[PDB]
Amino acid sequence: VDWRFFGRTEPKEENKLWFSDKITDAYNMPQPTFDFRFPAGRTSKEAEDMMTDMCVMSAKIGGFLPGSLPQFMEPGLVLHLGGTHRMGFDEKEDNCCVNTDSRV
Amino acid sequence: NVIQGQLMSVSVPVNTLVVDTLSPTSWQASTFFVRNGSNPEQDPLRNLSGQA
Amino acid sequence: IKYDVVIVGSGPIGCTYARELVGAGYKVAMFDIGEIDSGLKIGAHKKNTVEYQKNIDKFVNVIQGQLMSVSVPVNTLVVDTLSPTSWQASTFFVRNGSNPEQDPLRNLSGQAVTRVVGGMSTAWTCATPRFDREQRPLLVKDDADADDAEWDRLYTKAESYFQTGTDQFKESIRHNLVLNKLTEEYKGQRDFQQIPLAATRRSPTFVEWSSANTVFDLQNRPNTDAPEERFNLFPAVACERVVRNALNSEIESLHIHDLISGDRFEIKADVYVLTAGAVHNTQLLVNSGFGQLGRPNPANPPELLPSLGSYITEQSLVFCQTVMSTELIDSVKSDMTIRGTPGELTYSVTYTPGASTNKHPDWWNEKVKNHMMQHQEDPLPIPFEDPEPQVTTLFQPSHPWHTQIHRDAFSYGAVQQSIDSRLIVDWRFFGRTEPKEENKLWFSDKITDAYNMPQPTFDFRFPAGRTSKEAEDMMTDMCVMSAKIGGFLPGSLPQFMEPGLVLHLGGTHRMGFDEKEDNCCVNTDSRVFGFKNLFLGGCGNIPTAYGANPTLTAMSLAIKSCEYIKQNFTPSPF
Amino acid sequence: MDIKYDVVIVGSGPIGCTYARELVGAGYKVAMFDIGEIDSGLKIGAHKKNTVEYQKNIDKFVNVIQGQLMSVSVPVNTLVVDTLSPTSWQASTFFVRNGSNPEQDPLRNLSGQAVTRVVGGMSTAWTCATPRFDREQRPLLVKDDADADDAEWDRLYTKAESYFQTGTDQFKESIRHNLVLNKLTEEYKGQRDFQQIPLAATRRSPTFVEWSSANTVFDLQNRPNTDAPEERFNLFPAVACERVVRNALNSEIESLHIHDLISGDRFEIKADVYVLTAGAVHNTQLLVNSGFGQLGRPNPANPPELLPSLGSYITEQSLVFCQTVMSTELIDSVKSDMTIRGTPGELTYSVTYTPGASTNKHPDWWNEKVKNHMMQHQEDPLPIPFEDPEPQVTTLFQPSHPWHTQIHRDAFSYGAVQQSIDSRLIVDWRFFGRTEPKEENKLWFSDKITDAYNMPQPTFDFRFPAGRTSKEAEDMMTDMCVMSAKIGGFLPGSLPQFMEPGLVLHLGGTHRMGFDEKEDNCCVNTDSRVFGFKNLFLGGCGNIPTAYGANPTLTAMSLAIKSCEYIKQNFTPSPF
Ligand SMILES: Cc1cc2c(cc1C)N(S(=O)(=O)O)[C@@H]1C(=O)NC(=O)N=C1N2C[C@H](O)[C@H](O)[C@H](O)COP(=O)(O)OP(=O)(O)OC[C@H]1O[C@@H](n2cnc3c(N)ncnc32)[C@H](O)[C@@H]1O
Ligand SMILES: Cc1cc2c(cc1C)N(S(=O)(=O)O)[C@@H]1C(=O)NC(=O)N=C1N2C[C@H](O)[C@H](O)[C@H](O)COP(=O)(O)OP(=O)(O)OC[C@H]1O[C@@H](n2cnc3c(N)ncnc32)[C@H](O)[C@@H]1O
Ligand SMILES: OC[C@H]1O[C@H](O)[C@H](O)[C@@H](O)[C@@H]1O
Ligand SMILES: O=S([O-])[O-]
Ligand SMILES: O=S([O-])[O-]
Ligand SMILES: O=S([O-])[O-]
Ligand SMILES: O=S([O-])[O-]
Repeated sequence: VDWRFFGRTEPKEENKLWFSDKITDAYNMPQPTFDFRFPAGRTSKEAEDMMTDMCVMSAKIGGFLPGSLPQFMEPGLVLHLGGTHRMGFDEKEDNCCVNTDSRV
Repeated sequence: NVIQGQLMSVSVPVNTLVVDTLSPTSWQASTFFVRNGSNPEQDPLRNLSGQA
Repeated sequence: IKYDVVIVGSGPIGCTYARELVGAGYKVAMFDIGEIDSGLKIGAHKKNTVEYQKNIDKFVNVIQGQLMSVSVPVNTLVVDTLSPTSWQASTFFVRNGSNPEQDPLRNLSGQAVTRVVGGMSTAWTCATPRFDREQRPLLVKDDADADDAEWDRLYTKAESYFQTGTDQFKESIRHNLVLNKLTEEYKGQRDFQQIPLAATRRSPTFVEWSSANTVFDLQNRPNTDAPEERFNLFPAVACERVVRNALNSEIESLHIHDLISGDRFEIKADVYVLTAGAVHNTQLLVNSGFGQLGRPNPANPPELLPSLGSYITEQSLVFCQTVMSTELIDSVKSDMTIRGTPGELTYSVTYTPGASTNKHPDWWNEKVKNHMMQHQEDPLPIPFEDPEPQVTTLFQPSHPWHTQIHRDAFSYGAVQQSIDSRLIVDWRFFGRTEPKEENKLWFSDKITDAYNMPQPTFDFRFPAGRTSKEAEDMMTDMCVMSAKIGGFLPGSLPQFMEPGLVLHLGGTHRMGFDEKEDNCCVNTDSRVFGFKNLFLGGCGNIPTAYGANPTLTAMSLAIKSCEYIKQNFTPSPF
Repeated sequence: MDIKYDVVIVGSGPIGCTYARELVGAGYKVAMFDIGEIDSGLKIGAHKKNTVEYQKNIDKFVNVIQGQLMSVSVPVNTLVVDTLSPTSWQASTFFVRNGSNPEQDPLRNLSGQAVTRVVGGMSTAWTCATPRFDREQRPLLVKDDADADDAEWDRLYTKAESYFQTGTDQFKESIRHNLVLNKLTEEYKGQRDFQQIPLAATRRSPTFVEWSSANTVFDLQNRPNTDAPEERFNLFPAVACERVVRNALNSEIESLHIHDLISGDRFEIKADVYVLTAGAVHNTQLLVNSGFGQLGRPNPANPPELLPSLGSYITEQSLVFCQTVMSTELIDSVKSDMTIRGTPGELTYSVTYTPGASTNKHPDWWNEKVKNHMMQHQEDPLPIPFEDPEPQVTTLFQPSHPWHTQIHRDAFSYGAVQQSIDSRLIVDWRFFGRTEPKEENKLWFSDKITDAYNMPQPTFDFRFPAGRTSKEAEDMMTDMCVMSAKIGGFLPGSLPQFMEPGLVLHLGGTHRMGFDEKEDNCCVNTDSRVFGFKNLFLGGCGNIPTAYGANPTLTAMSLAIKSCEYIKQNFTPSPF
């Protein structure tokens, strides 16, 4: 049995996806670059509590399979990236890009 | 394998692995220069390395 | 030719018999199959060199190089990328010293032995906890107070012999960080303390770890320091058999093989003491007509020591390492006023000495201040030479495992360079195993080992029921407790270790009050049932399910055994 | 500890022990210091593989070797660990950690270079191969007279061989040895010569070899003693030697500064003669910490005043390695003399041969071993006895193949260990290249970073020179692939590869010898005396100034013998 637990990450202004003005990708478009860390308080404390929960819960079923021991996966392997063009009611108050009709 | 073959990494930092068992006749780097489509803008320690 | 006492094995249990009995005026000989290997201090800890205390990671290799596997099943790995010209096997035949008796799925693959003077005490981690009642063999039946008093006396003496202490690591910032956080988190429900360690600190960067040598210096006697004592140690002597009289009431000789000359001799003593380890005591006994040689055959049960080699116990062992939390690292410098950016003109780190509101005492804040000011290139507040953590919460009925939360060298230990060593903490939890008649160490009647002795073979599974339920609860407990200090270090994720890599095998020649009722081989004086003059020492005596490290307990039994000898045999006039 | 001796020797390796052998024997009052400790049993400085347990378990000795090799210069680590838990303390930079050396360029290093600090030095662990160098690999000891040069080398090498107990027939009864030896002789008939590796060892039984070591050279026991009542020698382990004090004239050493590691105390030791035998790295370190050469990153805009060639022109050998699994043809050839009737395990099974038959391809002793193994071990499918000793074959360096070779089995730090393939089938191949000395290849010492003993941190600036050295290194790989194939294919997991630079541990030329300090770009003369100084001598592989592929220790020993002759003729032992 596979066990995959997925944490929630607080949105923080400093966590960014930006694009190079000099380096280009394979289609000749501005190269994506990340400036990302998991925020240090709730997100981090929940992430480790989440690991603990997986270890506790999975043990009710069976022990770990050697070679597939409990681990964090490489950041972003999960492919659930959000908030890069985020929604809210007000561009300024809600620090956002599109409204609730998804209109820019 | 099908999944792996269609996930292209978003941002790959410049590689600094040391390969010091090349034959003396092989062309050998003096620096960790930008190669193989890596992104010299990317801090390896503030990345989403698995993003694809 | 003739001795009062002959001791087989120079580990710490043999050296307990030597200490006691040489001291009491007996003419003693000790034989070890291995050779002198720790410098001028015979049988001392190999880790007590300056070089190894500066390079503790490297000592893992020393350990690996002296642990020889007990039973290796026939190898069935498929190599099908040989060149077509290379000689290529048609079957999985016996090779490279493998044991074809061994079922690879009912083994203790990690079990190994060390054949050097001082035995495994040349390499061990020096943890010497007492067993609580739940884990401890009874010495007195039906009087808990008298049993406690007997054990308290014996342990207190064993602790003197090993120079056990609980203070040698008190000035370690890492130690305190880890111990204090755990105590806070358990909110009274568990007790943490320093691992009791057989060691004496010599300086802030040097610890003299104990060993057999600390117990008994293994110097031949008489000598200038001991002009009236009599002791000879004979290394490179493979002890092969003890000869029984026809009554099975006495041992008449010890048969040995001198490995350097190749010759075989016998040795006469009044008293024979086997302290060759849990595996090799059993081997020597079986090779002597005790128990049963060969694959166990219940239809023809042995008439002598039928419990020999049955009810074997080995601990489950789980291991991980962690990387210290950001919270804990920031806590180290919590009393500091820090201004400016490291490396620049205006940077400063200060604290108020003696302030009652400081979290930490002055010696700590001074260390942290000076590290931070003197090493502005370094991003951590922990001094470079800070000693290792040495923390435990001892076995209790509500958490029936032993714990060590520490850094030290062991054969499966981990070595990496990417993460700063000051952040890394090892976690080892040891489970207790119920003794079960079906769990066996037996010896082949045809296959032999590298010393031409019957080949050891295990038939072992961890018992279902409580042992297994606890082992898995223990794993979870390690995952829960470690998380309070930091996440797992990649590459050292939580796992069970190969069965027997822990090297805590017990019960192979177990102790009890009554041979038949207690399914056992030695009585509480460690005397083999029926035999006037044959004693066994070591962890193989321990008949209980135990999770703590067993050597202190085995030494306590050996001291009691010595008291019986002193009471019952007279030393020869000197 | 007295404070005055006739001679002081830093280092108890085999080279230090050559000086002790010669000079204690000549009646000098000698003291020897080692930073490491007594570690091989009651035979002080002896080979650690000389236990009954290691000869029954040779593969375990690899771990012993690994545990006593401490890396010289470890660059700052830049591996990315991005699967830490979010709560774990996480680096923002690749900062200096775990004793790494921020002076070290990771791409111009000898990353495998390591040192051993134990009494006996590396001779407690080495593989005991002691070939002589031919003229092409060897420095000149006589100019302009090649036959005189050869005669002097033969004298010194013959003496060195006696000291080490070098021999070439301890493996002559091995079936695997002869199988391989003979096959290679045949395949290269009249193109290359194969022989047993000359090994510093004495066989004691069919299953036990007493490997030589420093202890063999000199037993390291304090003197006077019963066997040597008029000799004077004291060994002081756990003593870091830190500096030799130069007079202001730079013509004499005045004292040796030491640090007793057990007490913590520092002392000044006085001798008439000072001999540094601390290894190629540590000799150089001690001399630099004493004002020789130049401390800090090399700066040609102010060459040093004293010994400007110190730590330049360093050489380390290219090393290639693989293992093979013996060919079917070779295995069948072991039993070619046997007549076989029946099936193994049947009552009628019979393996016989005819002693002394003219048609036999092997001697009677070989056939008797094969027959007895086949008959006594009918479950075993190979004709090679279980206790058959290891192969120990070489074809020595020549101009048409300018590398040393070892076609053998033994324990080394990079050694391989698997359980799947029968060990009797396995042969190791190690080919060793010669490296041209070049001024730019350097071993220098930091003026800020310190090592674990508080001495200036060694740093390498090294690449294999780009022409002959490089072209030979790759031709050497090719040669290994070509030659090894005559024996069997490669063992998976031990494919042909270059080893990490300096793992080979044959570093030379760090304090190199020549006739003239300036013309020959060197540090010591042919008596191993430091130019300018009346009473300071260096011994070891750092003296060797040439490009050499063969194992260097026998050659370093021969130089030290010559050094001792000079000392004996110019300094008077104190009266006893
Ligand atoms: C290798 C190792 C072992 C330990 C540890 C770490 C490591 C890395 N750590 S922790 O990490 O596990 O936790 C321990 C620790 O902290 N605490 C502890 O109590 N035990 C530790 N062990 C286990 C103890 O070392 C072990 O319990 C005791 O040493 C056992 O003492 P003793 O009963 O004396 O056995 P021995 O194996 O040490 O010595 C036996 C000697 O007998 C010789 N011998 C064997 N057969 C012989 C024969 N036929 N003839 C003659 N001589 C013949 C052997 O050569 C040996 O010298
Ligand atoms: C580890 C190793 C080494 C070798 C081998 C295999 C293995 C597994 N093999 S093969 O596989 O390559 O082939 C060799 C072989 O077969 N043949 C050979 O010629 N050389 C081998 N080596 C190399 C030789 O061992 C080496 O050339 C000699 O030992 C050099 O002798 P010497 O020059 O005496 O150096 P040392 O390193 O042994 O001893 C130096 C002593 O100095 C001490 N020391 C250092 N600094 C000190 C200081 N500051 N103060 C006081 N003492 C201070 C050290 O403690 C040491 O004891
Ligand atoms: O056995 C007699 C005595 O021998 C010794 O001297 C031991 O040190 C001691 O504890 C013991 O009581
Ligand atoms: O003969 S007595 O030992 O039972
Ligand atoms: O020897 S006793 O157990 O009868
Ligand atoms: O005949 S040998 O292999 O025992
Ligand atoms: O001291 S002189 O002879 O180089």
